[PDB]
Amino acid sequence: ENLYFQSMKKGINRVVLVGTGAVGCSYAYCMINQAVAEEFVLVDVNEAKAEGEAMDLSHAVPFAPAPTRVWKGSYEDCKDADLVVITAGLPTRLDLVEKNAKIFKQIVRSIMDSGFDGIFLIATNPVDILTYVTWKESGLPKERVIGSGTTLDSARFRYMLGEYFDIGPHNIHAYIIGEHGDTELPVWSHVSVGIQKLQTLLEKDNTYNQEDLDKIFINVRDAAYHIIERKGATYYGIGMSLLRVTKAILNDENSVLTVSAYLEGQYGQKDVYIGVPAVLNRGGVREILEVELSEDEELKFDHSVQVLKETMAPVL
Amino acid sequence: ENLYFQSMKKGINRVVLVGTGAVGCSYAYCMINQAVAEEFVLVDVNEAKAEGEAMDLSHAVPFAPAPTRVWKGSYEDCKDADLVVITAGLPRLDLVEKNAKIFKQIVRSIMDSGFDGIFLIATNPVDILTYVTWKESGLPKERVIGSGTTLDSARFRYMLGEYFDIGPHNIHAYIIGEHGDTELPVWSHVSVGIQKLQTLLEKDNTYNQEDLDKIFINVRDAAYHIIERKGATYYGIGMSLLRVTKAILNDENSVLTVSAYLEGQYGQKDVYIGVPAVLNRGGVREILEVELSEDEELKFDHSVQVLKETMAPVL
Amino acid sequence: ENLYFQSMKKGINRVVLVGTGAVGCSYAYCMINQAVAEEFVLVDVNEAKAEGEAMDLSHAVPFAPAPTRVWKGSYEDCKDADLVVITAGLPQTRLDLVEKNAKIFKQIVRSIMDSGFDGIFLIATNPVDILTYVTWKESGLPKERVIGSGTTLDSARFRYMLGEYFDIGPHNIHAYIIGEHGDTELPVWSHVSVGIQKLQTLLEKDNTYNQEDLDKIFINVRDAAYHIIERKGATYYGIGMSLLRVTKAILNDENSVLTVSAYLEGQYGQKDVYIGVPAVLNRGGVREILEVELSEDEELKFDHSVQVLKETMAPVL
Amino acid sequence: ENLYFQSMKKGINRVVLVGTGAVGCSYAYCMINQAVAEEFVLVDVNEAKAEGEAMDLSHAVPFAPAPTRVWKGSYEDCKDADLVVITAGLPQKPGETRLDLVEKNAKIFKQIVRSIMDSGFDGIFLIATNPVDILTYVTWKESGLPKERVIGSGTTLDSARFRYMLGEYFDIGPHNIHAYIIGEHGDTELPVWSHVSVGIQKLQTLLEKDNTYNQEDLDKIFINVRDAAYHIIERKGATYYGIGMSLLRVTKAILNDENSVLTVSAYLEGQYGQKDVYIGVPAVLNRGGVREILEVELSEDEELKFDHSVQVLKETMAPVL
Ligand SMILES: [Ca+2]
Ligand SMILES: [Ca+2]
Ligand SMILES: [Ca+2]
Ligand SMILES: [Ca+2]
Ligand SMILES: [Ca+2]
Ligand SMILES: [Ca+2]
Repeated sequence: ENLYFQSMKKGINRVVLVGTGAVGCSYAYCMINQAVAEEFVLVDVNEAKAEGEAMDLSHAVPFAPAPTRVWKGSYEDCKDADLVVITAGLPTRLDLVEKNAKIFKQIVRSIMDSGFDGIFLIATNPVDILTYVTWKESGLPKERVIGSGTTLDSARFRYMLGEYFDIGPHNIHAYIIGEHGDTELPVWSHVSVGIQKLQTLLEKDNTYNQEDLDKIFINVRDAAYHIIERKGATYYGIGMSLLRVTKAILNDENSVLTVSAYLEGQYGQKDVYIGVPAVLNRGGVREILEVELSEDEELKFDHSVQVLKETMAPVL
Repeated sequence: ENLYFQSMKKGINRVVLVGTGAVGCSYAYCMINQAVAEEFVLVDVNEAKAEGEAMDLSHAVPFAPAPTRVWKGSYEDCKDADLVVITAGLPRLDLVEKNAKIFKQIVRSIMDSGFDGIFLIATNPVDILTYVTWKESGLPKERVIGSGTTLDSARFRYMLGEYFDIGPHNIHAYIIGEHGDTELPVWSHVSVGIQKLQTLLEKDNTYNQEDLDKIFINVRDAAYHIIERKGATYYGIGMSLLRVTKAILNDENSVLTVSAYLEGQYGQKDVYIGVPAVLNRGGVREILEVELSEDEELKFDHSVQVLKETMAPVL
Repeated sequence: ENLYFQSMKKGINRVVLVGTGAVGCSYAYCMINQAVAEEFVLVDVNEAKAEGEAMDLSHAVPFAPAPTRVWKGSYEDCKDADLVVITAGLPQTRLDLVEKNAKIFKQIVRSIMDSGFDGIFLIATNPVDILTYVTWKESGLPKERVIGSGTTLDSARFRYMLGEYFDIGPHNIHAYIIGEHGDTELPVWSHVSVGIQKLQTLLEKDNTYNQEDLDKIFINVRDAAYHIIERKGATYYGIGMSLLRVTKAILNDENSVLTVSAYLEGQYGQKDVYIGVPAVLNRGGVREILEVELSEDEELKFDHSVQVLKETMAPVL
Repeated sequence: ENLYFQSMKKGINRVVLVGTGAVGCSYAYCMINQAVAEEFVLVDVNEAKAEGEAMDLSHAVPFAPAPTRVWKGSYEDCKDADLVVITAGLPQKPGETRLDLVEKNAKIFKQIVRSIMDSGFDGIFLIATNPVDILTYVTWKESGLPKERVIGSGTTLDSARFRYMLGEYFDIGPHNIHAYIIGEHGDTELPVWSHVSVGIQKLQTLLEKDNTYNQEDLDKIFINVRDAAYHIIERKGATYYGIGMSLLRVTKAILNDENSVLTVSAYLEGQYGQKDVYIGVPAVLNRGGVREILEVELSEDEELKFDHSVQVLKETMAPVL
């Protein structure tokens, strides 16, 4: 009775969001449309902002498929949280990192000091390093701190290829790996067009070419640029990527997503959170999927890894 | 072969959006999250704003439940459109006169595209502009629809649900009249699940009309409280528009407080105003009339008269 | 390590179905179509039948929109279960029906309780209200955490048939059947709404509706199973969706309103029996019963429903 | 007025299911849970059954997340139908030859199809009845319709089972296993081992980089797909839940214009070096039915077995045309 209330509270899915701007709120609105989590709690530096955001999302619930309980809370709300999503943060690359780090050192401490023992999903930029921070601050197993990594980049890549191959993006199997940013790399060697092998379609002669494909990846790399170019900021893209990861985690999917994950030998690399294809479930990152990269992608991946470690080097 | 392509194109659902701000884009993201329509086309005065918005939205598609084809287009894309949603305009009587003029360019162009689907108008002052849209289009009145008081009903349901500790999906509650300060709650027809509100307010329960009075004021003035805090409102209506669109596209025969044209119901006529109405693939099937309490009947009649006075110098 | 792996198993939803016939496997199918549980365990005396259903049902999973893990298991798997749904039972005097299944049910519940189960029971086996009471006694569990499907489907049939009559979709018909699930149950005519509109005002204002039609509507709801079973050998699609819907109210902590078998504590002037009534369901089970003021005709009939129920249950307890 | 009302009837999706047994009604049940069509019509020779299945399925509608209009109807109702799903058929009674199985259902199909075309139907046929590839060909002949708009369920369920069992084996959710069964639905069908992915990973590379995994287990996994129906069938009588979801998924690709990839029975025109038969192959489906066949470079072992599959299919079809 005393126990059953406490168990009911724990048996449902609570997501706490920390950082309630457009990326935070785009993701929340995704959660409400799809009714993923029973409780969804908003925490911001700006009280009013988070209060107003929770009001506006709350009014969407009665026209949704099913209820979510959406409210403005605080670090306190994280105790029985299954998942903590952090977009929160502030704007040389080192100044960005070293600032976000101390900011993240406070955020994480308070969440740990709440009795939180769930999963972290880190969406703040630079995502790969801040996931590493969150891990190195939380004291949690490395499989339990996750970054959005190159998921959105992979989605952008699938959309674009689907267009180029005139096929639904849901049937395009395509991945980008490495650090999220200008050093990420398309895994051409493992692109599938439905059942079809990219390299075979390239073999055949038949209007496809690596030149059209290179253009596609640059269009991925610089997507944010174009949107920023054209509406001021970007959020709809990541909102849905953060949702897909959350489903993977909360609904224990064993699904493959290119999250920020900690390498322990795979791809010949280690000691980094980096974008790689990984199986996700209720426990977090179950395993990183290794593939034989082409010698070219190998140089590209290894280069991404070493630049990342160089970015961390003076900050940690 | 020639025909089958043409008919396949027609067999699916195309939604054109005209007006691509937060309100428009929140609705678009709801359609994408929920994969309602196969084609969703964005048009705005800003080529680049519509282009960026379709880019950002399109990259959500590969992680959505099912595909939608999302692109930036033009009034041209309105020809095979099943539903045109309009949130557009430019920022009581002053605003009304220009919004109306601009709506005459918008509507004509869409008509001149060969469009013969349904209109959903979401631009404030919603009730007047739905009337405008109708008067310009030449379409039957049941095929031009406004968002009306759907969002105020949902807010009302959300708050009552809190008050009664019950999911809002089980609160049956409506606000009718003109969307704005003149709207009114239909207390006489509020159900708390199975429970008649009045029978709860007669019992020995901890409820009282004064708590409820404060709830409607909190409903009426909700968007003030939200703007005050985050700078605007768009999530609320985004889903309200989603709801109307499903009712229409999926032929639901479902009841929603849209803006519909009165031809006698509630003792009133010759306005589009918020009322409970059955929607389906054909638009507004019928307005549902209820015996309002004497006070509810007095407030509805007032809302109507104010509306007509607002429209008088414009029409 | 182990402590995270065990918390993982708690941090997902698991349903275990006892009885894998027509009814439970239909429920299973909705549960797979709708991706409601991460885990779905089929239990049955006919151990081969459970293996085959789990095989056949699992095969639908890759083409479902989201995955569920589905396997034939045992009562042991109830340890971390959030909900047990029981459908096992012996077909149709009423008194013999009751003894045969109370015996069965007592063994079922005891076995479940042994594994360490500390979740919610949902009962569907006819006689539903009686068997819900039986389960409550044997489990020792709080009354709230023990629920029957009650008249939820009668209620659904009622809304559908009313939907047809008034020409609006059934999701907008607000209407309830209450009482002992069977031929003593009743429609609460006094609290039927057609969208925003009240049934009583509709019958009285300027139009052509008559209670005569409406009374027939209830008889079709009451005889529906009979009407179905004569045409196609049993009724099961409707009941599956009923169970889907009760299951979602509990696991998704909805606080929604369903006419499930719920434990009376003086609501409607009656007490100390399980019977179909409007209840509010959440993750804790039944959060509260919703009492309404029944017309004197409805109160007479609910009274009768409760007295027959008590008289049916008494000689066997 | 009635030109809007008539256009409304076109602006919604209507499916008419022919045959209301275990298979068709499981499909119906999926269709109701997922709110995929506005209208759903049950048709059956045994008019009693269709009436009660319609009643039963209808009663689930109010508790579905969204509504569907469900009724027992007739061929006449195919006029504005978008899709006719045909599940009517006759069992292969043990002791009888396939040629009698094929023959019973060729004649029945011919008249069914003729009856349908009569009412004015101008939509797409989805066929599930055994023999699926052969009966899809029968429907194409009789309807006179374009090859694209006449589709069988093919190996789609086999592909689903393959993914499921491969999922269990690699410990990844099936939705992330990209794997395909092709050929004639039955005991000549084959897995395209050359084109199996486990998430990102290529099955060949997975085997080649150090491991326990051996093709030996995988070969066992494929045998269990081919055999699964009989494996399910003894433990519970008939198999239907899987095929119901398969029909749901193909319906969704067609009515929702997905351009998604599904191993349906599709009319070969030189792909895989074979032609002029309906057979299970990876195809792109949208609102126009089959948009195209996706040809892959099969292994030599795969190319041999697909040759055998088509050769046996062509030979079984012959004496009954
Ligand atoms: Ca939890
Ligand atoms: Ca869930
Ligand atoms: Ca259309
Ligand atoms: Ca659990
Ligand atoms: Ca149609
Ligand atoms: Ca649809």
